[PDB]
Amino acid sequence: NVYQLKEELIEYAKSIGVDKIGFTTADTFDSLKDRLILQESLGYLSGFEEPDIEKRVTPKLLLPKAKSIVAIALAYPSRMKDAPRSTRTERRGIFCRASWGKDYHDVLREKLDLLEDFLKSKHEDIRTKSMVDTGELSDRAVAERAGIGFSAKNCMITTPEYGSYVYLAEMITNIPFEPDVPIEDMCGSCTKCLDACPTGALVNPGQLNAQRCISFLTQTKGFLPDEFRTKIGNRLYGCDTCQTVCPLNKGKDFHLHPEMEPDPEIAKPLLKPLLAISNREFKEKFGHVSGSWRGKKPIQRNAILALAHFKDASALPELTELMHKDPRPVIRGTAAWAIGKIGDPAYAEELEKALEKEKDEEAKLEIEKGIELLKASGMTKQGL
Ligand code: B12
Ligand code: SF4
Ligand code: SF4
Ligand SMILES: [Cl-]
Repeated sequence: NVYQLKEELIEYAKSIGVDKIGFTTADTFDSLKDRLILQESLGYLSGFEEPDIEKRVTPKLLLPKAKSIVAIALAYPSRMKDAPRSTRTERRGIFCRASWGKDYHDVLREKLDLLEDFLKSKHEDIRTKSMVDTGELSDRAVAERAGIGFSAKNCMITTPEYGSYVYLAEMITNIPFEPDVPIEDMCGSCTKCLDACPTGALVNPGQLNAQRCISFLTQTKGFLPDEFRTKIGNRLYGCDTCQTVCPLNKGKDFHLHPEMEPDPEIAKPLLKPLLAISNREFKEKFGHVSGSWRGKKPIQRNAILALAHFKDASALPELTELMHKDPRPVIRGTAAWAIGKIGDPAYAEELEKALEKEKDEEAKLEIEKGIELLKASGMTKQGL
């Protein structure tokens, strides 16, 4: 009965493209509660989490009289077909793998909606509540308890067949499905992810200081702290380094969902056209990927930082125009800093001139920083 329904649900899920499906109870996540409070205490959370901790750890609060949670995962591609080369004259930035193709929020919700209708169609007073990423639960906590994957040292839920390259989602129900068993930790004594993290944001095994994580930092709307400006590289959104160095992801490149295929021209886009992209064009080109959810400003800020990283002198005129003309202080200021960082002394005087016209105090500060960078590199070249 409930066993039959469970088997039928699994078969149906597989037929519509769910790559892994698991079951847990709707019991409280007691371990998670203590962890969330500790992470909060340490200042290690991002701010993208649901703020109400009781809601995050109590499925029965979210859906009254809940009895189970159905967890799903879909594998996403880890290699980009026909990836364009970034060259000296044509530098490109990169979106993380979780922002390739159609927004996973839409894809996984579409699958949950099907699973919900499957259950409701039985006409048995079944009630459900679904979420992907933007709901109250910890999707990883659910996935772990449901046997989808294990919690690895890089904080990823990691599956044996698909590695960590999976999107997660879940559906709370009032059906007393027999729960599954958590699976074995496979990390052993490996520390490759912790060693490779460019900022040391993985402060302990399975412990992220999100405030230092490049993935978080790419998504902030203000000025990027200077210490991270030389660590972001050419990343425009997200960071995949603690996954790509992982042995458990070796040879894991799954292309099972056509709409997830990256479009290289937006997944690995030319940086200079991003500096001058209209709101209309951004919405048309980028509007359906997950990495567009904060709008274009952080992407353009990151594009500026990437050009500074490449020391792309050919971008200097456009950065100079941005410094003067962009209505957003974060863009004007970051452009000024980048002009300094790129290191062409022919632009030092225009920085000095811009300083006296800029009225935003934070943008003014960034122009000062850019002037200082040029002074410092000028002195270094002269052995001073
Ligand atoms: C906030 C957020 C972030 C933050 C913080 C991430 C973090 N590690 O906490 C930032 C912006 C940095 C981020 C980055 C990324 N994220 Co994110 N993010 C979320 C979000 C919205 C909540 C995460 C959260 O609550 N974290 C709080 C921590 C404390 O808990 P948790 O990781 O959820 O749960 C684990 C810990 O509590 C741990 N734990 C519990 N008790 C204890 C005890 C001890 C001793 C220890 C050590 C650990 C421990 O076990 C839990 C289960 O694994 C979720 C969606 C959701 N609603 O859950 C997506 C989610 C975690 N993100 C996801 C993705 C894909 C990413 C990126 C890979 C994107 C990218 N390419 O840049 C990176 C990965 C960074 C990393 N190494 O973790 C996926 C991960 C899927 C998977 N297979 O694991 C999720 C589930 C979204 C989804 N539905 O697909 N993200
Ligand atoms: S996503 Fe990048 S910055 Fe964040 S923990 Fe992983 S490797 Fe470090
Ligand atoms: S790199 Fe090593 S320690 Fe890190 S998640 Fe992969 S197997 Fe675990
Ligand atoms: Cl039932």
